[PDB]
Amino acid sequence: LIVTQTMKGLDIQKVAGTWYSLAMAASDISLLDAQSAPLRVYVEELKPTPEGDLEILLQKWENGECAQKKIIAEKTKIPAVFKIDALNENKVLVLDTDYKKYLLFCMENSAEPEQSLACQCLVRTPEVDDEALEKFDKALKALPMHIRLSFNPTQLEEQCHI
Ligand SMILES: CCCCCCCCCCCCC(=O)O
Repeated sequence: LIVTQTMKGLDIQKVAGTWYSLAMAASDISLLDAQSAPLRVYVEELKPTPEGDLEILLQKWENGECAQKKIIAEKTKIPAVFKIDALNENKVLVLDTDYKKYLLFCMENSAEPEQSLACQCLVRTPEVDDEALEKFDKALKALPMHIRLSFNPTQLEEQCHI
């Protein structure tokens, strides 16, 4: 348990649709440094299921090309927290959203012990939302982040933010 900011009263159905990964930050440089870095992922679309699971469409750079991926984040007993099925358990936490402009989320490694953490500022449009980025930075000020990336509008409209 490293992230202790969650969205109270989250309605997961309302996060459906298009998003842009405006900014990303990680606990370890190596998680985001290279274009093929493991957590360098660009969100395309969130697709909540009727049962309240979260299907994620995203792009990731793999083997000299921008590849599409579909991920399922299963719900928990906590509305703001989901689990991605992988070799080691990976929790997704929604920190904060207004549904209509921005959503802040982190994903963390369950046990390391120190553990890895990547967070993103998502926005609905290919625009630099300074207010959303302020909420992102304020949310991260406590967290032990060592790399931060942000994208311009031109980049946001390209596959893998080229
Ligand atoms: C509420 C928004 C949640 C978005 C979560 C995105 C999770 C991405 C997980 C990375 C997996 C890496 C891979 O496909 O190789």
